[PDB]
Amino acid sequence: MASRILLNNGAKMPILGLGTWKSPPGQVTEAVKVAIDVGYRHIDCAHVYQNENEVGVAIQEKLREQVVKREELFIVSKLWCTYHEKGLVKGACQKTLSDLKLDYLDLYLIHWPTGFKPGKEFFPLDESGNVVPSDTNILDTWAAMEELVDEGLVKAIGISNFNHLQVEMILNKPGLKYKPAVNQIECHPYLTQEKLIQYCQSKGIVVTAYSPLGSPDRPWAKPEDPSLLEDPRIKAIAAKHNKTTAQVLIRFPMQRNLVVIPKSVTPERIAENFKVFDFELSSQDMTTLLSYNRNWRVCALLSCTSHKDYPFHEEF
Ligand SMILES: NC(=O)c1ccc[n+]([C@@H]2O[C@H](COP(=O)([O-])OP(=O)(O)OC[C@H]3O[C@@H](n4cnc5c(N)ncnc54)[C@H](OP(=O)(O)O)[C@@H]3O)[C@@H](O)[C@H]2O)c1
Ligand SMILES: C#CCNC(=O)c1ccc(F)cc1OCC(=O)O
Repeated sequence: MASRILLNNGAKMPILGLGTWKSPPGQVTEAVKVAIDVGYRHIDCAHVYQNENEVGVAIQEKLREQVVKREELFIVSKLWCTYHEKGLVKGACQKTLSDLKLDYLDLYLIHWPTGFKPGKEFFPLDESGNVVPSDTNILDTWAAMEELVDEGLVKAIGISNFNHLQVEMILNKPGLKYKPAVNQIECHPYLTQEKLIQYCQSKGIVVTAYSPLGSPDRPWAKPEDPSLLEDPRIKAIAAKHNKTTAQVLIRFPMQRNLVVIPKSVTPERIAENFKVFDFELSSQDMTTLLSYNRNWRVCALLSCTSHKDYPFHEEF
C-alpha cells in the first residue's frame, strides 16, 4: 500500500487524511498538530465547518517548526453552497486561504452540487422552511473553479456529493478546461457505492470516502440507527487481524483505491487511525465488508430534496 495516489492533474494525494467536520474550534488546533506529528499529510477542511482559522493555526505552527514542508502537505477545502455565483467563488476561496494561512490549496471542491441564495446564512430558508436555491448551474460554477487553477489559488479542483449524471454533466461541459480530480462522497460498509465508484474511477477521477466510521458524532444520530463501529461482524474481522474496528473501516476504502478521511479530535485515536499501513484485508474480507451495504446515508441533505440539483434521487 503506497501512501499517495496520482491525480489527473499530475499531483500525488495522500490516501489517508484527517477529517475536521464537528471538530470543536478549541480542540482542532491540537488535533491537527498531533496528526501532523504522527504522520498525517492530508487535512480535509471546509468553510462551512466554521473551524478553518483554528485548523490553519496548527498547519502554520507545524510549517514554522519545520516539522513538515508546505510541499509535503495536501490541504483540501470546499466551496459552500451559498457561493456558487461567478462573482463569489474567488472571494470564498480567498477567505478559506486566509483562514488556513495558505497561499494555495492542493484541492478545492464544490461541496454540494446544489447552489443556494447568497447571504450570511449557510442554509437560507423561505418562510416555509425549504432551502432557497440559486439559479447558477453546475457548469458555470465549474468554470469559476477552473479560473482558480489559472490564478494559482488552487492546484486541483473537484466535486463532492455529485451523482454520476452530475459528474457526466461536467465531463461533457462545452469547453471543459480541467476535469474534476476528485469526487468526495460518503462511503463505508453500509453505503458501498460500487456503481458511482466504478464510474468515477473509469474516468480517471479519484474518489475520497467520507464518514468512513459512520460518523457516530453526526448531530442527527438516533439510537436505532445502524452502527459500524459496534457491528459484531466487523468487530470479528478486526479481531482476526489484531486491529481495531476503526482500523478495519479505514483500511477497507484504501484497498478499493480510495482516499479516506476519518475524523478525530482524540490524540490516541488520531495516532491509532494512521496505523493502517501494516496489514491487509483479504479479498474475502473485502467482499464480506461490501456485503453489508444497505444504502444508508449519514449525509442526505434533507432540507434540499426539491432542489433541481439534489443528488440523491438518482440511484447513483
Ligand atoms: N464532503 C462532504 O459533504 C462531507 C460530509 C461528511 C464528512 N466529510 C468529511 O469526512 C470527515 C469524516 O467524516 P465524519 O466526520 O462524518 O465521521 P467519521 O470520520 O466516520 O467518524 C468520526 C467519529 O468517529 C470517532 N472516532 C474516530 N476515530 C475513532 C476510533 N479509532 N475509535 C472509535 N471512534 C472513533 C470520532 O470521535 P472523536 O473525534 O471524539 O475521537 C467521531 O465521533 C469529516 O470530518 C469531513 O472532513 C465530508
Ligand atoms: C446532511 C447534510 C448536508 N450537510 C450539512 O447539513 C452540514 C452543514 C454544516 C456542516 F458544518 C456540515 C454539514 O455536513 C457535512 C458536510 O456537508 O460536509
